[PDB]
Amino acid sequence: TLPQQFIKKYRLLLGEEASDFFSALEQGSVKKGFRWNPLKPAGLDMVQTYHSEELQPAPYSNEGFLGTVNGKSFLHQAGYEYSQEPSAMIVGTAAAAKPGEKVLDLCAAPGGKSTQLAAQMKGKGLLVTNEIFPKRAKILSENIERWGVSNAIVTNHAPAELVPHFSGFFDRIVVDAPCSGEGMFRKDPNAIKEWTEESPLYCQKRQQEILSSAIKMLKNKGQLIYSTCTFAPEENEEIISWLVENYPVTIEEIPLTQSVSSGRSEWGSVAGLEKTIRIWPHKDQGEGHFVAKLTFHGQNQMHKVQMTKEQEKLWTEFSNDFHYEATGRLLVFNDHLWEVPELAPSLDGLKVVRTGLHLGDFKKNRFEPSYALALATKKIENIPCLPITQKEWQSYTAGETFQRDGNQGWVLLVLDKIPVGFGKQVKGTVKNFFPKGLRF
Repeated sequence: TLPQQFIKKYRLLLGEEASDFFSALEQGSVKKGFRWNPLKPAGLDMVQTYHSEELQPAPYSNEGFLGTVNGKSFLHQAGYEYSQEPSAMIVGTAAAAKPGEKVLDLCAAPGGKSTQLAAQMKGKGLLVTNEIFPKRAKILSENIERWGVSNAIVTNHAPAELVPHFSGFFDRIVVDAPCSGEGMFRKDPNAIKEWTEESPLYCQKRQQEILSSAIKMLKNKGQLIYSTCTFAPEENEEIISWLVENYPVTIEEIPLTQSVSSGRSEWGSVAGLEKTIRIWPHKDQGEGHFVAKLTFHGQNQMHKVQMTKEQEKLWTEFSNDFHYEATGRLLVFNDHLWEVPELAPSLDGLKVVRTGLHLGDFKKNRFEPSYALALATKKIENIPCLPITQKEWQSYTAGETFQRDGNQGWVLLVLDKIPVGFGKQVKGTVKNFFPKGLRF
């Protein structure tokens, strides 16, 4: 059930190719995928074992598989899998963030791309992940934590609000722009309902506004990755032309093994458009995406909290017998202990949902380690562990205590090789610290 105006537009744009395109749109299958997590202990091995050693690789990411995720099992709970549609993975792959970079994901929910960036960065550098909707930012924040990311600041702002804080700051910025959503037709039937003939141009103007803020946050020779889940020239090639015409930016190659369709020079007004990437449902794998990588050559304008004495004592105790040592700065807000990357600027004046690695909470004469810390553990040989069975995993995620002889205190619960959270072994029974908001 395509919109008549859409059918006419793309009949003219595509010519005879249009038939295969509509036929893909109306009869084809929505592609499903997920990624394993190189940040995790034995990430891939654990997926091969408890998901499948048969599953087929996804076309557009080194860590992608075709298939669906059991949202209620342990590989998902512990962040060993992130479900993401196959063509969407192209964006994070194009971005190729590097360990140690300052990286911005400007329109970030649900967290598909931030999560591939973080995998790329291997806990080095600084990932700021911004979402404009407070509700979605919460979701984004919870996925970052699940995924075990320790170097992220999760932000809740409109692009422009960030500029004063991050002018000329980033090595790399990913803008997965709100767009007309013609690549979401198969997947979300509401997307068809909401589409009008004026959507592409309406979205084009918003894209320009978002990007005019983004470009200010780029370092000299910083890279901008722009993407969209729509087919419209108005939001793709015309946006890239506009960028090239109004800014000192160069269109760059996006190396890939998987062959793909390309941007069309006749849909833009500048050279190099063929270096941009198109994913067509009738032609390539996945739902539909546009991606472009550019280099910026300008030079942008660049213009309590300490732990209590007792909190110092408390944390040092824990960090000692648990054998974890902090790398970033230790700050407290609301008795929440955070470890913040050194790269973070001052966050005063920012709406920050997540400030680096949440280490734990201070309470009545005590420090309690966090779910986040459990799920960011990489080195299991080094800390007190209590191996559990899947049945015990069931009880644990239900919020129930289980029994284990001993009195070892704070322990990382580990399923095979998967850290699933903290328990506290007190007199033969493991007490439950699976976050209440997550129990089944």
